[PDB]
Amino acid sequence: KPTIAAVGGYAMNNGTGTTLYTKAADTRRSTGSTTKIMTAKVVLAQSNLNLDAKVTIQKAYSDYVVANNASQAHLIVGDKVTVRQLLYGLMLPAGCDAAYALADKYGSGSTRAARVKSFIGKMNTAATNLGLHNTHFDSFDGIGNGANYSTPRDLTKIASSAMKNSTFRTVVKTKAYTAKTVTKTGSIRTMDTWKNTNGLLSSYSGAIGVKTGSGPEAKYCLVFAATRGGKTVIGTVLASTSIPARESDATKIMNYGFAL
Repeated sequence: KPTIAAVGGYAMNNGTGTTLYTKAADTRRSTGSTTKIMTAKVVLAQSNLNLDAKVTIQKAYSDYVVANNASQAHLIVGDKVTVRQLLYGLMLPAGCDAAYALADKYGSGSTRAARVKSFIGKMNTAATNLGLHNTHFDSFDGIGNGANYSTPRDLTKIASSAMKNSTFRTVVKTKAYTAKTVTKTGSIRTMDTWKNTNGLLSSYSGAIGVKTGSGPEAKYCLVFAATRGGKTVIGTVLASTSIPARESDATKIMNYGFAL
């Protein structure tokens, strides 16, 4: 068994559900941005899901990332961005503005505030449907909250569930994506290229997911997945000490998991 800096860790064979590694796997901790995995999952499971549907970037999304010093996809106010593009903006450059956009889009309600509340409700309903007992969401992006938490095991189960969707799989294994959006005047804008924050995609052979996360309370987190020898290991590390540390943690856990 490898030693990891993360205070929370879990990994399983995604195909069989068999546990490969544990470290306070059922201890509740802050998720940081890894909560976005649930946002993606809820969006992709919407009955009225239309990946080509366009969303107008609201001033609110921009003001939000600023007010919360949140990571962003740099979506431009006024631009018309598709749900697909938003999913890439959400999962690759850790776009909290993209997360807000998706929550506003798929939440039910007559105001942004109402739809955001509704969307977070759908996230919690999703957790409940998965049979989770140690996860609660109070945000669509993991932005600060004692009421926003999960566990290495719960997050891994959420990720596994999300990975059942081919679109989610395609998005999370994408290293780079350049969104061509539609401006206020109708022209096509080539946004600056988005790079997946998940360094494993290039450093770990066979890596296929899933999503990074960070926060003042959550520290450095990472939900990871990889396939080697026809075996897929999926797991989560919570509260590692740094970005390099969380990547080594994940690399060690997967290596261990494939050697078991």
